[PDB]
Amino acid sequence: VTSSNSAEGTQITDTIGEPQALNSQFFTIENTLPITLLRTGDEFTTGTYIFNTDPLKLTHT
Amino acid sequence: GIGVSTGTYDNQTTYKFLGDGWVEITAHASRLLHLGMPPSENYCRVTVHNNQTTGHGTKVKGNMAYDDTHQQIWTPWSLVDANAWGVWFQPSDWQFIQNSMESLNLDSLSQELFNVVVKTVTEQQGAIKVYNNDLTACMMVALDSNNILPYTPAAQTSETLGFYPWKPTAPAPYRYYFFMPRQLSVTSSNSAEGTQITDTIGEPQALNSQFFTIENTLPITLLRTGDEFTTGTYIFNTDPLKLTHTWQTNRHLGMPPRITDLPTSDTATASLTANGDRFGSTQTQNVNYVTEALRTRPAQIGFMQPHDNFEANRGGPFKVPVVPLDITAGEDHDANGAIRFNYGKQHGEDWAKQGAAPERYTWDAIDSAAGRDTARCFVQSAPISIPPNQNQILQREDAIAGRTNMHYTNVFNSYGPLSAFPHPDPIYPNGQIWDKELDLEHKPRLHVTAPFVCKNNPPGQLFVRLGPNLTDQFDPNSTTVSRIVTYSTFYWKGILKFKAKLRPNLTWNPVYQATTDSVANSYMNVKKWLPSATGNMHSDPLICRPVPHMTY
Amino acid sequence: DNFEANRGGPFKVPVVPLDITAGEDHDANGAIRFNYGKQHGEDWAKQGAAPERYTWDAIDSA
Amino acid sequence: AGRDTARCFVQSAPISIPPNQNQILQREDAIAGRTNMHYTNVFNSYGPLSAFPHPDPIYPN
Amino acid sequence: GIGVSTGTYDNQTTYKFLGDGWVEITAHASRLLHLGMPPSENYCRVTVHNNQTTGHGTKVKGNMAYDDTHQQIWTPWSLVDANAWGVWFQPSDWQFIQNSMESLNLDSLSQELFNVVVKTVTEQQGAIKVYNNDLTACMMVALDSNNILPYTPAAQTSETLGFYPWKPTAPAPYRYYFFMPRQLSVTSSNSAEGTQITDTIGEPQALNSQFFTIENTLPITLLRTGDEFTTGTYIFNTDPLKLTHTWQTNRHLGMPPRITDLPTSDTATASLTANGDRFGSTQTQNVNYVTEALRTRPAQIGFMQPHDNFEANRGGPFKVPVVPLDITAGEDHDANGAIRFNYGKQHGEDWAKQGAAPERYTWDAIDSAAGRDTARCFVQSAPISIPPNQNQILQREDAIAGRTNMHYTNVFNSYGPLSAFPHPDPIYPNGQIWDKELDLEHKPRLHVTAPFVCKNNPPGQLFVRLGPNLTDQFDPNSTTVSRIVTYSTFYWKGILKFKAKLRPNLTWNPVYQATTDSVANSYMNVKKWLPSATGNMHSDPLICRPVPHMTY
Amino acid sequence: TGTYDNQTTYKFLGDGWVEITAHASRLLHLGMPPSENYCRVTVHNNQTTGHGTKVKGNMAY
Amino acid sequence: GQIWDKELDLEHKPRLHVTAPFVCKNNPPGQLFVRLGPNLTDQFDPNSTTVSRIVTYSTFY
Ligand SMILES: [Cl-]
Ligand SMILES: [Cl-]
Ligand SMILES: [Cl-]
Ligand code: NA
Ligand code: NA
Ligand code: NA
Repeated sequence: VTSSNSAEGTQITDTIGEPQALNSQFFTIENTLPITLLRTGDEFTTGTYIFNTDPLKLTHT
Repeated sequence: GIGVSTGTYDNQTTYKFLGDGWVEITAHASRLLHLGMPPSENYCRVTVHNNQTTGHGTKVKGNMAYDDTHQQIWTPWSLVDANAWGVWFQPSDWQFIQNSMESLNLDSLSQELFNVVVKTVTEQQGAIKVYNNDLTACMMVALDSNNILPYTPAAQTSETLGFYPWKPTAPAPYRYYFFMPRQLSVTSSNSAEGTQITDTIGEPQALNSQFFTIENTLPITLLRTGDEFTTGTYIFNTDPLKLTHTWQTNRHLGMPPRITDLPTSDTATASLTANGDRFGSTQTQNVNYVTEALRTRPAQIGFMQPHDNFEANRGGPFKVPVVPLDITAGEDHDANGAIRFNYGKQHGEDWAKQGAAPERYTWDAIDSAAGRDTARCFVQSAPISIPPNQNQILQREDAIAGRTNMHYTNVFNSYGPLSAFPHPDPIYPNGQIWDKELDLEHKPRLHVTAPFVCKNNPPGQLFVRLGPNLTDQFDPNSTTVSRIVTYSTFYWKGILKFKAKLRPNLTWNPVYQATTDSVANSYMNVKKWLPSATGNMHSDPLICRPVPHMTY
Repeated sequence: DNFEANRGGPFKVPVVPLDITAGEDHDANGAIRFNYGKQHGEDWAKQGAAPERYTWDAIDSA
Repeated sequence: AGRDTARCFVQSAPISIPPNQNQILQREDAIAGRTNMHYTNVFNSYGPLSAFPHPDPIYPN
Repeated sequence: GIGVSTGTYDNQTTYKFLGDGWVEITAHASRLLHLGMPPSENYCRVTVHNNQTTGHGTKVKGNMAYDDTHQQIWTPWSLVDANAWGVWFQPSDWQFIQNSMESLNLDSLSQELFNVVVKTVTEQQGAIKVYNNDLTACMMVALDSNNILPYTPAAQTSETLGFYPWKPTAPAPYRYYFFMPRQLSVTSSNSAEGTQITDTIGEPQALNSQFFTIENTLPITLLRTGDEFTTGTYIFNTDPLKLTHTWQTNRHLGMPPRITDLPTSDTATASLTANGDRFGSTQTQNVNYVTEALRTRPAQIGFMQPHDNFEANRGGPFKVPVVPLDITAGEDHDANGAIRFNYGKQHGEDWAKQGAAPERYTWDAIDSAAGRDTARCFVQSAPISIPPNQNQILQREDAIAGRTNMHYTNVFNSYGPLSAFPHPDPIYPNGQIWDKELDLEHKPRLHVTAPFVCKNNPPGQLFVRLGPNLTDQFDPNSTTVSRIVTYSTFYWKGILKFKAKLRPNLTWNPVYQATTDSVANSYMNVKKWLPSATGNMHSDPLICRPVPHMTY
Repeated sequence: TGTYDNQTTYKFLGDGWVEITAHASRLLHLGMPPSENYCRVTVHNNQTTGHGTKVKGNMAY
Repeated sequence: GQIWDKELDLEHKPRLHVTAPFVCKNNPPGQLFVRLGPNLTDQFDPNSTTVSRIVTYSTFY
C-alpha cells in the first residue's frame, strides 16, 4: 500500500509466486465429464432440473 | 470374583467399509490408570490472587495480561477424560484418514472400567515400603449422564489420558469455577508512577453462587476388585467435518476476465482489455472502469477481526477469542487466531527433553483463503479517487489516538451478513474432539476449541475417587483425619466410532499428500515417530486437510 | 471503501445493496454500477469501444 | 454478558507484556482529538463467536 | 446413418466400492485418431543391414552392440494399441491408487471405433489444398481374437496412443519379424587390424518362413461414415499385482540376536554375547561361532545376475534381459536391470523441448531388499578361514582371464532353488500393462516388460487401414498404382476394468506417501503436471509402491 | 430436430397463484478455438506508468 | 442481473449474495459446455507441436 503523497524513494513490492502444491487444481472437461458428439441430424437435452430456493418479495419497504 | 479379570484390553483401530465409499472407523482405546487418595477429604473453596508488586504480579503497571486471579471449588474427585484425538489414533491412522477421506463424523461413544486393584502401603526397617492388597477395599465411580455438574474439557490443559497405549496414565483431579467479583484497572509502563492500580476481589454473591457435590447429585457405584463398570452406548448428534481446505479468495471467485490473446511464448504474459472498456460491475460508482480488485464478488470470504482485544466483566479482563484462519503471506499470527499450546510428555513432548518447561507449538490454520494480511489492507475515502492522496486513505502505518503502534486494523471489525469462512481444523493429537454447547438462548456459530459441538446433550463426565480407608482410631467431632495410605490401579477401555467417506479424485495433477521423509532436521522426518535407543517417544502435531477443494 | 488482502491480492469488500438515502451516499450503501455491451442493452447506435454504464440504486427506502 | 468499558483495552501485536503507552489503546485515549470520545464508543465486538442471553421479561410494564 | 453420431466420448475414471475394501476401478479412455493411406499398397519383405565400416556400423571393430540388422514383413495395415498405463489414468489417479490400495488386478477389456470420417484432398491455384468428404468411402477393420498374427506390444517402442485426451493420436503401422540368418563375429578395438569381421545375412529358410496377411486370416469389416464397430467384452485371467515394496534382506530375516543389555543412553550402542558363546546355526563348520553374516537364513532374497551378458543365435547377438531389482547403495545399474527408455511428446516428453532427441528416463526398482551391491560382494575359499589372506578370497578387484575390467561378478549366476524375489514394478505412464505368454512348453516365471501376463489367451489386436480409393484409370497388369489422396479420422473408446483392494494400516509411525511439492527444481514439483503459458504439457514417470510391507 | 419458441406464457391455477413459463430460444455461433489445448495464462499489470500497479497509490487498479 | 447462484462450499455460509436474488440451497443447475471437434487435415504428425486444422465453424439453436 502506497499513496501519491508517499515518499518517492519508497519502493513498491509487487510480487507473484510459483504454483503451490497445497492449492493447485487443474481440471479438464475431457477427464471429468461424459461427452456427446452431435452431427447435423442429432440433438441434445438436459432433462428437467428442479430448483430449491426461497421466494423473492416483489415489494419494497 | 477375586481371581478373574473383568474386561479386555484393546487399543486397535478397525476400518469397516460398507461400500459406496462409506467407512465405519471404530477406535478402541485402553489405558492402565493410577489413582491415589486425595490430599484433602473434603470440598474446598480455593482462591488464587497474584497481586504481587514485582515480577509477573498484577500490581505492577501494565501487567493486566498476567492476571490469574479467580476462585474455584476443589473436589476430592478425579475425572477420566479421553476427549482428545491423541487418545484414539496412532499417527499413521490420522495420516491415512487425512490422505484418503474427505469427510468425518462422530457416531457413538462407549467406555468401561475394569480389573480394579486397591493397595495399602506400610513401613518397614533398614526404612522400606511394603505393598499389600486390600481385597475388601473399593473405589467410587459416578457418571453424570445429564451434565448437571460444570463441564471441564481436560484437553484444554493437557490433562486428558496419555497418548501412548503401553504407558500408564492417571485421571485429572476435578475442580470447577466459582463466582467471585474481580476488578483490575488498566495501566501502561509509561503510566504515571503515582497512579494507583485498583486490584480487588469480592465476597461470594447470593445471585451467582453454585456449590455442587458429587455425593448429592449423582448415583455412585462402589467397585471392589471383582467388579467392573460400563457406561453403555451414547449416540452423537453433530455435523460432519470437512477433511479438505479451501483456497479461493475473493480474487478467485467467478468468471475470470477475458484475456485478449494467448501468451506468445512460455515466458510471456497476456493482457485484458482496457479498464475503461471492460464489461463488469463494481460497487464504487465514482470511477468508470472495472478491475479485479474493484469487481463485485458474491460475498466476502474471511473477515477482519479485532486483535488483541481484551474485554472485562465482573470476573476480570480476558482476551477475546478469534476465528482460526490463515495467517497469510504476512504471517500476522494474532490477527488470524493462530493457536499456540504447551503440553507435557504424556501428550507429545519429547520424553528425552529435560527441565520444567513444556514443549510448545503454534498451529497455523491449514486454509489459505480466509486469512487477512493486515499489512496490505486499507480503506479509501469516498467518493473514491484513484490514486488517492495521503489524506484520503487510511492504512497500516497511520496511528490511532496518537499511539504509534495502534493501527485501525487493531479495532476493525469486518464481520457482516456477507461473511463466509471454513471450520477450524481438528488438531492431532492435542486437539479436543467434541464440546458441550453453551446454555444461552443465542448461541455462537462455532467454538474455537473443538470441531464437533454436540447439538443435543454431550456424553457425560466420568468421575472416580478412592473410598476413605479409615484407621482404628476415629473421632467425628474432630477435624483431625487419619487414613491408611491407599492407592489403586484399574483399566479403562473406550470405544469411539466415526462415520467417514472416501474422497473423490478429479484433478489432472497429483495432489498434495501428508508424507514422511528421511531428510535430516525436516519436520516430517521418520525418526520423529520412532523410539530412541532407550525408548523415548515424541509425538508432534500432524498436518491435516492436505487436499485442496473447490469453494465455488 | 474497505479493501482487504489475502494471498491472492487486494480486493474491495462487497457491501449489502441498500437505499442511498437523501444524501446519496453511493459507495456507503453498495449501489451497483455495471458496464455492458450491445448484446445486453447498450444502444446499438452508440459507437466507440466504451460500453454503456448504469448505476443501480436499491429500490428500498428504509 | 455485560461489558465494563472502563477496564477494557486493546493491545498491539506482536503483543508485548507489559506494553508501553504506545502499544495499548485504552479508555482514556481520545478519538479524532475529542476529549470524551473513546474507542469503546465506536467499537463493535459482535462476531461468529458471540453468545448471550435473552432480554429479561419486565413485570409489570 | 450419415448425420448421426455412432458413439460417445468418455475419458473419466470411476471408482465403485463394493465394500470390505474392494474396489471396481473402471477406466474409460477415448481419443480422436488420424489415419492416412499407406505409402505402399502391398506387403513388403524389408531388410535392415547396418554393416558400415565407419561410425555406428557393425563392420567397425568392437561394435557388436550397435547391431540393428534383421528382416521384417511390412504391412499396409495399422495397429490401434492402448496397452500402456498412460492411456487410462491421469496422474492423480495413479497417485491415489498407489497411496491407498495394496493390490490391483485386471478384470475386463472393451473397445469400439465410431464416428468415422473419410476425406479426399485435391489441388487449387494461387496452389492451396481443398478437403472434401467421400461419403461412400470406407475404412477397413479387423480384430484378431485368437492371436494368429505376431504379437507386437506398441508400448515397447513408444507407439501406443497418446496420453493426453484432448490431443489427437494415430495408430502405429503394423510390421512383424521374419526369419533371416544372421552371423556377426566378436572383436575389440584393441583387436588386430588385419583381423576380418564376419558380417553375414542369409536367404529365407524353408523351415522357418512364415508370411501372413491380414486379408487371408481375419474377417474384415467395412466402416462407412454411418457405421461403427465393437469388440465386445474380453475377460482377463491374470494374477494380482502387489502395490507395496519389500525391504527385508537376508540380514533382516527372523529372530534378531539377543542383546545383552539395553543401551545406557540415547547415543549408546548395545552389544550381543560373544561370537564363541552365542547360540545359533551356520552352514560353515570350520569356525566355532555365529554372526549375523554367517547365520543360516530360510532362503535367499534376491540373487546375482550375469551382466552385461550377450548371447547369440541364428538371428544375431542380443543382450540377455535381467530381473529388475534394487540398485542398492552402490548404484550398480546394469547389474540389477534398471530400465532406461526414450519416449516422444505423445508419451510424456515435454512438448516445449526441441530437437530430434527424445526424453530419457532411468527406472530404478522401488524394492530395496533384492538388489545386489557388486562392489561389496565376495566369495571365500573353504574350508573357510577368518580373516582370509588374499589367496583365499575372490573379490571385485580381481580380474578374470587377465582382463582388467572383467570381474567374477560379471559372469556369476547365483540363481537357485532358494531364490525369492518381488515382481517388477508397473511403470506409469510409459509401462506396458499386460502381455501374451510365450508359446513354449517351458515358460519363464515372469516377463520384464509387463506386470500382467495372460495365463490364457490375451486380448486380440485391433487392425485398421484405408480402403484403396481408385481413380478413373486403372490397369491390373501394370505395377503402376494411382490412388486418390485420402485420409480419415475416427474416435476410439475403450473400457478397462480393474479390481483393487484398499490397504490396511497398522504401523505406529506415519508411512511414506507419494506427494507433490512447491520446492523449485524438485522432481515432484507441482509445476511439472500443469500446463505452460502456451499449453505445453509434461508427464514424467511417477513413483509407485510407496508403502513398505513385511516380507517375513 | 427441434422447435424455436420464445414466448412467455402465464397459467393461473387460481387463488392468485401463477405458473410463469418462459420459453427462450437463440441461434448460436461457434468458431474453432484459437488453441487446441489448455493453457495456464498469467496477467500482470505491473507497469510503472499509467494504470499500472507499480505507480504509487494504484492498488485499486 | 443474474438470476440464481451456487452457494459457497464453506462450513459457515453468508446470509445472502450480492450478485443474485436466488441462491440454490441444494446443488445448482449444471453448466453446459460446447466446442468444435478438431477437424484435421491430410498431413498430421503427433510428435510435432505444429497443428494444422481445416477452418471450421458451426451454428445451432
Ligand atoms: Cl459415555
Ligand atoms: Cl478386445
Ligand atoms: Cl439443466
Ligand atoms: Na502475530
Ligand atoms: Na458515493
Ligand atoms: Na551401471
